[PDB]
Amino acid sequence: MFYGTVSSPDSGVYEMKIGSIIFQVASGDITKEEADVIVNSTSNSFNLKAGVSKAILECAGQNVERECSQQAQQRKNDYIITGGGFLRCKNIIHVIGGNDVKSSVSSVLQECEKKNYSSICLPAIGTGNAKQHPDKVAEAIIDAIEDFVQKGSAQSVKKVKVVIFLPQVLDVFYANMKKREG
Ligand SMILES: Cc1sc2ncnc(N(C)C)c2c1C
Ligand SMILES: [Cl-]
Ligand SMILES: [Cl-]
Repeated sequence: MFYGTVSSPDSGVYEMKIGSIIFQVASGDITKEEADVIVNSTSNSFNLKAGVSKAILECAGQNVERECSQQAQQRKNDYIITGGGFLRCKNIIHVIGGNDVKSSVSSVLQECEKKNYSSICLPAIGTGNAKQHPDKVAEAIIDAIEDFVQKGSAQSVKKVKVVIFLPQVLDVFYANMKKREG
């Protein structure tokens, strides 16, 4: 009902339509990306600095680290929205890597509609310190996007890109896209 065809528009980039949204995957350094929102995969204290979270907090800077700890002490948060710091984005959304990945992605999509944002870039959420299985993570990320499109919620969001640190995890995402294609 929603899926287009898997192709490669650029070297190392694989894409398919899901309703109105262009879904893309690539391996690389997520801190080099430009998007309205970049997603960080962190701990329930919002102060993990290991793997992708290390790279994101180091590049974003100390003011973003300060924003995270200030919000963490104010209430119990499922996720936190900060400025982008010295990353090339308007906001960072910091999600908990051990949480249900479909729920986390659904929340990111809804927050991006609230701000009239068009582009999102995320890592393979939960595959680092949380040690969630790569094919379960791939299935959950793509399922969240399908549900968002099925409900007619996609209006401003046009592009969702997963930039993945390990090439072996990229290969798992590509196989999941091929399973779904029209
Ligand atoms: C050995 C690993 S796994 C991993 N996952 C995410 N980010 C990383 N960076 C860039 C620090 C790493 C490194 C260097
Ligand atoms: Cl993680
Ligand atoms: Cl990753």
